[PDB]
Amino acid sequence: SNAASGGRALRVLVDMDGVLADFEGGFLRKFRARFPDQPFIALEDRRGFWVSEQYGRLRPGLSEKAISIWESKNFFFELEPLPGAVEAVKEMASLQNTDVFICTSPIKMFKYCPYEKYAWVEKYFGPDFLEQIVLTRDKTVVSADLLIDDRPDITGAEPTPSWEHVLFTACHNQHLQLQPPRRRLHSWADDWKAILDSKRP
Amino acid sequence: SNAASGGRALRVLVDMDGVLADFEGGFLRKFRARFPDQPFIALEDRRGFWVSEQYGRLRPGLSEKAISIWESKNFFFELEPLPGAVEAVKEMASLQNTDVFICTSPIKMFKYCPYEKYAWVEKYFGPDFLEQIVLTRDKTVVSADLLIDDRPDITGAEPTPSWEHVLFTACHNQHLQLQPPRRRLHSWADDWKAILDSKRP
Ligand SMILES: Cc1cn([C@H]2C[C@H]3O[C@](c4ccc(I)cc4)(P(=O)(O)O)OC[C@H]3O2)c(=O)[nH]c1=O
Ligand SMILES: Cc1cn([C@H]2C[C@H]3O[C@](c4ccc(I)cc4)(P(=O)(O)O)OC[C@H]3O2)c(=O)[nH]c1=O
Ligand SMILES: [Mg+2]
Ligand SMILES: [Mg+2]
Repeated sequence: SNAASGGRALRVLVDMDGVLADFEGGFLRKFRARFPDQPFIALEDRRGFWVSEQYGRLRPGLSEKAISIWESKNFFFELEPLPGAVEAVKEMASLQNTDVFICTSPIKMFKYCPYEKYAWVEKYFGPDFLEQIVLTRDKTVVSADLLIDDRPDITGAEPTPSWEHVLFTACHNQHLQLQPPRRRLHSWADDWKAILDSKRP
Repeated sequence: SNAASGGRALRVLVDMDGVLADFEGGFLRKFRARFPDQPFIALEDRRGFWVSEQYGRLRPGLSEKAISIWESKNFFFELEPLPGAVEAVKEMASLQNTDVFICTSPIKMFKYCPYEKYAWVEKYFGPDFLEQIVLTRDKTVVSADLLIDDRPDITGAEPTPSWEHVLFTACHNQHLQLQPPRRRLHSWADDWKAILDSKRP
């Protein structure tokens, strides 16, 4: 909830794909369904952030097939929420002196993706939560105290972002050793409130 | 253009509606076309930021008719660029040590608007410029040196935004007296480079 007028609430940016919405599991399900005769990558075997790069190493042409999954209508809209994500963000947004924004990057093909990201937020958090969405390719220009995001290295135009990046565990980053003092949130079952409280005055 | 790796480019947020895209003129044209039997507000007579509030004072029910214009498919997409806007932003983006983002707020009804804002940017600035778009209801959480925006009072979750707000003149704000030392850009013919240079070290 917002701080009193003029006051300064803790500000938390919560990523969408891989944090709120199960991009990797959705991707694999639809890839298997659409391309049953191709090899796939089990979630346990995912390595590197970019799904299509691993698929391309698997077999010539599989990268383009992978891309066609997320370019398709209803791919973003039909992603399942991660366990605990909706409940946690609803709780988080209800906390005193706490402003939560959902901060997400749309893909390059923009016909469906931005629209469906709005629709997905509406479906799970309600119409009033649409006020909290920020779409950007560059999260470094968004100022906050915390950014909870599955992408290990987040860089952009601002060489010194204001947020602390808390790495949200995902199949593709779960084996990564991080530079101290970088922190992880394992899942939404993990103690996200402690992380927030550690940033409060 | 981006600063050298690690370096810090001047960062300019450029608003879309009323700065790049002629929302007010588009609105009036389509309102007149759709509702030829209703009274309208000449651009010279626009007062207050919110178009629908003035229309509602004009006649009971006109507010809802006004809203239906911008909720319609192709309203955002078919807006004409303001004179000089495309040329200026292209020049601006080519300047050394200068990062330009188009920062826009989508309307509440999200079926068309975000999509069409991406499409409009693609149409006028090209596909690579899509990397520069930030969609947000709250521009105070976007960090930059400058925000060129027609809306007179821009507030939100960050009580002390990092940008200087330069008011871009529009039919609805052209008579407003501003608090010193607040600055205006009259139009894209006006000397926007001087404004930028005044923020450079
Ligand atoms: C968010 C995300 C996206 N992707 C896919 C989606 C598509 O997203 C992108 C992408 C998405 C956002 C950014 I910033 C940069 C690149 P595309 O360039 O827009 O198509 O990168 C190539 C593709 O990789 C992934 O494989 N894993 C992810 O976690
Ligand atoms: C950008 C802009 C929007 N509007 C119209 C558009 C629609 O935009 C909104 C609007 C848009 C952005 C914000 I932040 C807050 C409100 P809507 O609540 O999304 O429908 O406000 C009511 C309407 O007013 C205007 O009348 N003038 C403007 O310059
Ligand atoms: Mg992510
Ligand atoms: Mg505007």
